[PDB]
Amino acid sequence: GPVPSRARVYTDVNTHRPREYWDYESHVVEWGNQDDYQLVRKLGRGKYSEVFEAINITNNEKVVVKILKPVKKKKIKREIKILENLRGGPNIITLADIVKDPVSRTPALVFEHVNNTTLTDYDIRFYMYEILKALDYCHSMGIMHRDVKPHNVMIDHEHRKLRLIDWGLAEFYHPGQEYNVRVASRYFKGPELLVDYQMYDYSLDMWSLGCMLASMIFRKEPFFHGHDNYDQLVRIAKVLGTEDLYDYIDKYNIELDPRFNDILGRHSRKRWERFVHSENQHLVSPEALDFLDKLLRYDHQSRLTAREAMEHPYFYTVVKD
Ligand SMILES: O=S(=O)(NCCCCNCc1ccc(-c2ccccc2)c(Cl)c1)c1cccc2cnccc12
Repeated sequence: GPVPSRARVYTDVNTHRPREYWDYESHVVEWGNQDDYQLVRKLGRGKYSEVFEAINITNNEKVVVKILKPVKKKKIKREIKILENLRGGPNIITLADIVKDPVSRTPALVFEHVNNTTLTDYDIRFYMYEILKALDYCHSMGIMHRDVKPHNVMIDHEHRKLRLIDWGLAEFYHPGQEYNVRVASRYFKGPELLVDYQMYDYSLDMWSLGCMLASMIFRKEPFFHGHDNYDQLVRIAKVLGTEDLYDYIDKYNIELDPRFNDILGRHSRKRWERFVHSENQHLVSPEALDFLDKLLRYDHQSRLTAREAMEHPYFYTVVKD
């Protein structure tokens, strides 16, 4: 069957931690009282959560309350544990409290308040660097986000702040573990997910990040538009080319679902110049394209790490200032 894989970095960080750190099923959640919060207004609905601005009436602080839709208790424990483990890290959303409604018994996460919110080449580089700080941090702490995408990035330009949010899909990396491929939004799914390669790692997040970068510098949202998980990889293959795809499939001895043999065909690797146009050219640089090229690889092992990405020339100006 498939050839195994291990993270190039942060491989064993969880093995070296106490079990309690990663064994979130055993975490006991103490719920506070929702009636210490009064909801003010709805901020937006998500797949498994609806978010409100609220007030803590004990001390009149503005906070954000994320009411969880029905999801298995294991997954609520997982998100809480991850948020607690990451709390205080660079650009990580800060979990303030965990509450349950006294009637409905529906659980809610309470966060620190941030505003949600014409982008300059510099701005994109800056905010991408800020995302990379959060990803390097969470990866270094043994956690994959698994859902990096614009909806999960809060940006307050006034204060030039960035928070990575919605850790509901995040999971701990353990070398050798086979994960669920049925995660992430379609447009941001890595090739590993699409070919059903389960022994994936932090590198998934780097693909998703590359997808984001492509969408912004090229003004094409989504960049890889798909009509079905199958067609999603077809769209990727039409850009990255089929030679490298089949090389990856061979290397890991991956078996490609029937619904893929007569749909991928044969495609050249397309040069990034083909996406550049007069109304995005101000966002596109040799540096940007070199960086993007080094994120968007089929082979998860060959993608830049977060820390490597931060050292790329695209970010030299940001690092300076
Ligand atoms: O409504 S909400 O549920 N979510 C909405 C957030 C929308 C963020 N997307 C905008 C965005 C961010 C970054 C980029 C970017 C920048 C530079 C380079 C590349 C991409 C762009 Cl172009 C766009 C929510 C709201 C408030 C607090 C919450 C607190 N906790 C949970 C949810 C929360």
